[PDB]
Amino acid sequence: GSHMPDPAAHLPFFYGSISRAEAEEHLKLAGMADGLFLLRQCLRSLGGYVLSLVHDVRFHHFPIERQLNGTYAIAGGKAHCGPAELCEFYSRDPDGLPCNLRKPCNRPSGLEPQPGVFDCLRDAMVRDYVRQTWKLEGEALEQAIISQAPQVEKLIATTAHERMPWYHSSLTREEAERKLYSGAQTDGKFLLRPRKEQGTYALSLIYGKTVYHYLISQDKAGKYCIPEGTKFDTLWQLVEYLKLKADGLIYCLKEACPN
Repeated sequence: GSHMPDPAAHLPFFYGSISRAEAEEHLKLAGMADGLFLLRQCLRSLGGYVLSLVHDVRFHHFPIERQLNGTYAIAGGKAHCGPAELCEFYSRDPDGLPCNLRKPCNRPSGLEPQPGVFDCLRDAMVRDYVRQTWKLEGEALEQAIISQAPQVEKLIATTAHERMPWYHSSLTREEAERKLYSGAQTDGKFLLRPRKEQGTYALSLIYGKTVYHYLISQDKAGKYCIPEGTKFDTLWQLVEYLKLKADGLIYCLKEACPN
């Protein structure tokens, strides 16, 4: 049962992983008066959101970044402990927005938030961790997922990568290649390693018995990413995501080449 529910589900005006378009429409079929607004999952930043509000009949979209310490914020805005709090705050204070929030655009009756890719990642990595940590399976597994998600999350989005099997504390491009070539040389075999530059690492995987290297950089915010641009709290999250989508890679990550 991949794909997990977002922490902002209970909110009536939360649409989940939709597009600006669908969101711009929902607001179009809701009046279009100053203040109307809704909340959706951010299509780029895992754990992120986007505040879509209308003012002067014009549409406004403010991305909400999920900071490493768990708070949420519009770029240059104040931090909040959650999206509800963020919406409650702006409802009573524009603090820079075109106007305060007045009247939400509750998702039409019968409709509910839709699962983006990030929702698959969360279930997938929580699912993997448990099944691999306690060998749970079947219904037993499905429960520990709901019960451990909160912990697994705190764990997977926090654990030092120095402890992950696929992380090799010290290896040069050449050192790396030799290790990947010396094995089952199967598509997807991969490992991670540090780069000279500060906050830069290198993903090295094999495909077609040939080795490829990808640069992973850490931005001011403290999140990692490869050229394609999807950003993450941790390498673990990033690795587990690259196992789902080749986002720029020649091939998706599969088996880890042992520490």
